[PDB]
Amino acid sequence: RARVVCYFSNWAVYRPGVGRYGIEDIPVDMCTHIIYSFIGVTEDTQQVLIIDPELDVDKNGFKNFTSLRSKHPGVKFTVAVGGWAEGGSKYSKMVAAKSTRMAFVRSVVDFLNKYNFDGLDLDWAYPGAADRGGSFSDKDKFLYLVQELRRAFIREGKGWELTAAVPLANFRLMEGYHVPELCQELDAIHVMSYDLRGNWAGFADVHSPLYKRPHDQWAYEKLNVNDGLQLWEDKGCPTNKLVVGIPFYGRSFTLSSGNNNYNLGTYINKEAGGGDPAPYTNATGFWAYYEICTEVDTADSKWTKKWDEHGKCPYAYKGTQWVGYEDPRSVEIKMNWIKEKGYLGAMTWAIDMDDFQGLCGEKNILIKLLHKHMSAYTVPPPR
Ligand SMILES: CC(=O)N[C@@H]1[C@@H](O)[C@H](O[C@@H]2O[C@H](CO)[C@@H](O)[C@H](O)[C@H]2NC(C)=O)[C@@H](CO)O[C@H]1O
Ligand SMILES: *[C@@H]1O[C@H](CO)[C@@H](O)[C@H](O)[C@H]1NC(C)=O
Ligand SMILES: *[C@@H]1O[C@H](CO)[C@@H](O)[C@H](O)[C@H]1NC(C)=O
Repeated sequence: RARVVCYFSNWAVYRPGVGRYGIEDIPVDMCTHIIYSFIGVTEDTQQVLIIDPELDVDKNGFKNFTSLRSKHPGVKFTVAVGGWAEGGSKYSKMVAAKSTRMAFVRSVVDFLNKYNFDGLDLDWAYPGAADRGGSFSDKDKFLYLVQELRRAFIREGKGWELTAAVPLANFRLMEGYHVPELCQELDAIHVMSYDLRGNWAGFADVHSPLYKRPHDQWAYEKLNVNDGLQLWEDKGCPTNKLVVGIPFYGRSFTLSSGNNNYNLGTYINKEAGGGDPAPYTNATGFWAYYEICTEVDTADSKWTKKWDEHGKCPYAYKGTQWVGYEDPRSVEIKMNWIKEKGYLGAMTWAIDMDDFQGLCGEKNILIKLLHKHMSAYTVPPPR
């Protein structure tokens, strides 16, 4: 009854060489819930925005994805609306009035019917966030959107699920999330327990520490997976609605000039924007798990690998490059911790960044860990 929630990135198909990851690459049997990311919302009409129509519609992306249920009928296939790149202003605008929300709700219902999805994952980052085009009113109005979507899903009579991806920082919760009301309307809360540290913070650190470290101060004090999930509980979310996010990627940094200190919290060249891009994801500031393991785990690697004893995460560095991530050791620790706490399951961002090619050894090694622990686990009643 535990969940293994797999976010699937529709843009991963454009990665060159062995990075190429399409619908056919999804290890469907390792997941209980798979989420096609992303669709968006239009600025002008508050309707569903199809972001890559040539892929999603013309090449039958949406339907290829949902058709996987023929061979795997136990698995739920949903779609996610939003994501970071979509921005927050169009969503704040969409929820501002009852009329615009109902327009979106209708559009959503038509879309889900048309492409045979099992429901919707909400990925607005974030209601109430001034840095994301949000405002104070978003908190009530996001709740209204959620209530209105749930009611529409009920009226359709197909048992569609409604879920949401959420942050764990307290200030974000206060600004955007009516926790008890949201958790009762949603089938699951996909907690984004990653990107907790990164170039934007001005220092090198792992981005999904499980527990507090000594250098964690002020806003960062409780910004860890354990305390963050505890925060969701304290604000009124039942343990059996909480799904814990696991990143299949690392956050990278370029260290400051002449800096020979590689410890957690060391100063960085923030203007660099992060570590140098890797060959497949091609982005400053992060590496896919498979880009990390092919560099760090080879026999003749010049990388130095270390372990965060409190956060329970690996980090590795070479020259000016520093990357914090998750490996099988750290993932295993989180799986056991999930079961100990009694949470609903594990989520990954994102399945397309696992070592699906087995470049480093075993294919799909990280998702195999999630599946192994969750499939043998019974979620206890709410605490
Ligand atoms: C709701 C939310 O904040 N979703 C986050 C993701 O958007 C984000 O992944 C990022 O998605 C972008 C598209 O919206 C991509 O442009 C970007 O490359 C991608 N970044 C990574 C590292 O995959 C992830 C991770 O930052 O957090 C999600 O929960
Ligand atoms: C969908 O499946 C068809 C038939 O195998 C394939 O030709 C097409 O490329 C697939 N589309 C996507 C987006 O994966
Ligand atoms: C890779 O990303 C960089 C950003 O630094 C961009 O300039 C370049 O066009 C990208 N290359 C490919 C082949 O995607």
